[PDB]
Amino acid sequence: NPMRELRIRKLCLNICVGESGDRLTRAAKVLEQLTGQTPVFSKARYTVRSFGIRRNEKIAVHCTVRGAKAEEILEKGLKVREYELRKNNFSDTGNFGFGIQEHIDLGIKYDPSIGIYGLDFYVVLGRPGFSIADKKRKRGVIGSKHRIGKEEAMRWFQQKYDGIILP
RNA sequence: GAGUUUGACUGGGGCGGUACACCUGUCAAACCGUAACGCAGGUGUCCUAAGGCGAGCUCAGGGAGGACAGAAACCUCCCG
Ligand SMILES: [Mg+2]
Ligand SMILES: [Mg+2]
Ligand SMILES: [Mg+2]
Repeated sequence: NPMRELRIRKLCLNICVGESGDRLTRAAKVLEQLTGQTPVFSKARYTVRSFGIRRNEKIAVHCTVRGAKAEEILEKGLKVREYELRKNNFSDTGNFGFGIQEHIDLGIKYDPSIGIYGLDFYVVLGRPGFSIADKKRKRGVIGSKHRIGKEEAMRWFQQKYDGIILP
């Protein structure tokens, strides 16, 4: 039945910078040029002396795309990765992700003002009906025979993009 | 030189301690109450919100994941 078709719920991009300041506000404009929307700064939960991060200090930026624009950014991300992901990239909960080492390959032209940054592409899959565990009125679990496994996630990647999955 | 004062509790007194005004657990023996210089601790503060109300949200931790990134940075899902 068509009520089991795997789809892209959201594409969550993450640029975790080591420190704040001008170095962080440059990465915010990178996600704005790619996702076309204002990013969200993530403050540090705790303080780490070795990492050089203080509590409640913005160190990262993240976005999330839902509609056809999420498939656009994923296609540009999978093109840089040559449409091949390792078998361990797929989580047992049905999701997967990969890392991009430089945003210049995604379609953003390099400029001397802002530096080069690496993103963190993570795709959250789902079936039509996965919203029952997120709504407030009459919330319910998804179900055993309806949640996506690791096998269906890898098979979906080998069919929509015909990607290669290395052992 | 004159007058007066130089606390109390206290296994004598002094020294020490404050059991001297208060709070929690226990002692305490299933109502309450109940002693010892019994036991283990706290108090002379702090807060324009850490008061009041409404709304949304869910925590600790763990599993699986995801460029740098690692036993600990951030993103995601699941259990909780
Ligand atoms: Mg006399
Ligand atoms: Mg006496
Ligand atoms: Mg009693």
